[PDB]
Amino acid sequence: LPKHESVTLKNGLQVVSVPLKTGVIEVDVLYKVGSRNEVMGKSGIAHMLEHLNFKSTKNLKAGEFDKIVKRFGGVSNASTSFDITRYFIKTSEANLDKSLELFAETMGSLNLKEDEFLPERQVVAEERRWRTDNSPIGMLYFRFFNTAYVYHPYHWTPIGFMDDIQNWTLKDIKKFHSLYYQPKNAIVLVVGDVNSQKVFELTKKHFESLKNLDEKAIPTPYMKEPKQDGARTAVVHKDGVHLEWVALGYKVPAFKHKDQVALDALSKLLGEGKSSWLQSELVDKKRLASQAFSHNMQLQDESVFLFIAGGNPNIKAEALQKEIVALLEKLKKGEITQAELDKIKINQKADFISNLESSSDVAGLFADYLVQNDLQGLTDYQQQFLDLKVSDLVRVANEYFKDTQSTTVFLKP
Amino acid sequence: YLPKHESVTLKNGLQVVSVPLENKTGVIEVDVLYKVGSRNEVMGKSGIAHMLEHLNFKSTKNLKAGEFDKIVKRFGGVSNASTSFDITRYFIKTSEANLDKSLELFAETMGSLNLKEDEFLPERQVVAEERRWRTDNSPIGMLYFRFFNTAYVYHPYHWTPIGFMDDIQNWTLKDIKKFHSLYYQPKNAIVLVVGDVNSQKVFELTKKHFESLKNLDEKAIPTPYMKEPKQDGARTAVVHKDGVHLEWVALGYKVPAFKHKDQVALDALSKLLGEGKSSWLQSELVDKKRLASQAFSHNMQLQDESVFLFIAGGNPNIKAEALQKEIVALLEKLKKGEITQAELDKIKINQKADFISNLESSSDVAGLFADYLVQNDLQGLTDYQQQFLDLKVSDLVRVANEYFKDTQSTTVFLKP
Ligand SMILES: [Zn+2]
Ligand SMILES: [Zn+2]
Ligand SMILES: [Zn+2]
Ligand SMILES: [Zn+2]
Repeated sequence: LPKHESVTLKNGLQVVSVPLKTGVIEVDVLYKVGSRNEVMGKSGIAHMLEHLNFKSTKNLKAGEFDKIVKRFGGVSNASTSFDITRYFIKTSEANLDKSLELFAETMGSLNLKEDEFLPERQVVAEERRWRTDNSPIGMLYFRFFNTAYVYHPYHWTPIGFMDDIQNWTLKDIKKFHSLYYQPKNAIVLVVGDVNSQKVFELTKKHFESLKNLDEKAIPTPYMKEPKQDGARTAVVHKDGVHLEWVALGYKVPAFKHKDQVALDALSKLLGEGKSSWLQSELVDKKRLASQAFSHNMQLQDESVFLFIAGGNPNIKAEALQKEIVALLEKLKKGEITQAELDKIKINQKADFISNLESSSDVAGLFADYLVQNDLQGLTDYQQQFLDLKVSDLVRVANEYFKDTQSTTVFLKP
Repeated sequence: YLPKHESVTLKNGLQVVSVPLENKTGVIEVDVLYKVGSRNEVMGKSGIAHMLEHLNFKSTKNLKAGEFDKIVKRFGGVSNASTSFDITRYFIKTSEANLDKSLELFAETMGSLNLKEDEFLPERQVVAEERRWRTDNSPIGMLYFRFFNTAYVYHPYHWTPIGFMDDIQNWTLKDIKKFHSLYYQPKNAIVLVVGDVNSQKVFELTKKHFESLKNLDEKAIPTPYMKEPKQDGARTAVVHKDGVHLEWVALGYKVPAFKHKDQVALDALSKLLGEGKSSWLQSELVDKKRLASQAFSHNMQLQDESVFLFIAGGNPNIKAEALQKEIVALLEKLKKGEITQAELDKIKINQKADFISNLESSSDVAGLFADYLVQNDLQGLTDYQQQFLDLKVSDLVRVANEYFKDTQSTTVFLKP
């Protein structure tokens, strides 16, 4: 709904301004880089650069970035996913200059020293060690994508394999950074109470001078997942866990597909909200699961509709899967009430306008669509969403929720 | 009883192994082993080790493309090649009179092979055909490939040496030149000569053609570091293919690396379970119940963490799950320790006969040495026969219960 103005610099750095209205803004730097741009053996680098991006540059010390942003009362965070690496500072419009100055300092001026690479690697090694190896939901998450994808880089989670992390080199990281953190592969997004013309010329002051690597184009990943040809399963026995978990995922179209809208709605009906089907049946009523939810991941390439449930003590994961399937079979039968379709539709209207208030929520929307160049899909989202009928939620259900596209993972003691 | 040998390492790190056979006349085999396979590849650039097999018979400094074969055939020789997970292997079958020319031809392709773009481009289309025909559109081939995709997740054994189609499709000449010049160094190669020929003649002739060949640099060949995590439970995958009509099954159990002590028992287990016309899979699945048209086992002795593999293709109107239910029932029967003394004895008497039959053929002896040389495990090879004949039933049952657990099982169904 909100209007936007975009301009492209001579180096390829796309600048996008979204005027919003109380001085509060968020300045984003997006990199069209994810773990999907990695290769098995040298994975996890996409996430490693997130840690390294806040290290010493030419004019900044090893922690000077996080200290300068703290000085004008701003907040800074960063995240790397499958398809995008995103940095952002949320502050007032008064600090729009220094924020752009800071981000430019880390783009075309960032140097990765050895005495910074070594200490940070063993840190990420611990992040792998304690958030995937010795973590219930984390291990299930990683092992699922190991099973659901065989060839495409979605074979692994942005954290990457442990041995990969252990065998990184400074050269490997510099090559990955220099190639993928080029101005041509980046986007500057500013959202909040700021002037679009003011943002453009001020972005030019810090980014027009920065240059790219060569003239060649960014290497495009070619590892396309072959169509899934039947159910894949994997059971994971791991000491350290006590409860029994299960992940059920169905193969789902790429980002720009028309059916992604109905899927998003299916997620909010099945396992998203205090009144979802999973929460009501498995958690509330039958009390089989302590936690149960769904998430229609909107990955750039061939994505996946994900179910995750961690049952109560002494409850097998085969019972969880059997009951989730039971719900899905009731779904494919067309058992959706008008009230359910209505409640999800009115809750979407509510959640939408609530996000238009905060600049941080708005920038999150565009960021996911800017990197895909599907802004037209963003603007037409609500109109296509509210015009959804039960027929649409059932067509999509019977379309992608087949066992032949299913990937099931059991987590047992 | 195993043939004595003499080894010599050249100044460039090339190993030369001569295995004379007096009880043979004229016939020899000239082997060139490269310590390279699909295990030295990376996903995105897989199947390259196999591509090099095709390109190895193209033009060199002195030879035109295919002139290698023409020359070999001219002196009535036979030259085959094969790439596996761990080892790339070339050999010429001929007489000792052609030992010199054979060594010349192999030196001609080792440190003198030029990889022209006009040779790489058409040959890739060929190996692209080899992929679609014998994997993308082949029952046993697709099953073989999809199995290793499931059984292994991280280690390069995730794929068979044919590689992924898109990998093949996205190769570059630079990629292949990098791979070849790195992995086909003399320091990474072994020249093996078996048959009726003098060792000192083998050495001086190999020194003649290979001693002057240079390496790429001084730093050692990169060792793969992607070790497969211990399998933490059963893994399954169903493959629906249009071309198929009968249902197939692949049941594999994780197994120790090449140089392990239990490998001999594993070999013995395969001899008992699914090899020969007297195996359990034959006279129970194929014969007594007529459930499968084909059924066999293979203890793959891969360099890194290996796999014991059961493969069965059912008769019409027989589901793949029915095949799995039966082979498991055999394994449970096996794990109960139900092996007759008569059964164990038949395995040992057949192993004797095959061994003495192999000592008569230079081709057989070469094949034995080739696998153990690339692993530097000749001691294991010599000690094999005695270890095999000292196997008790208990050894077979211990090894069975040790590795044939569902938590290390990988199962792939081929439908419809
Ligand atoms: Zn992190
Ligand atoms: Zn989304
Ligand atoms: Zn071939
Ligand atoms: Zn063997």
